[PDB]
Amino acid sequence: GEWAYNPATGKFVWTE
Repeated sequence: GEWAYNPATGKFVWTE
């Protein structure tokens, strides 16, 4: 999707 990175922790949402 258009959101695959979490700037709230620095982790990449590899789960999606």
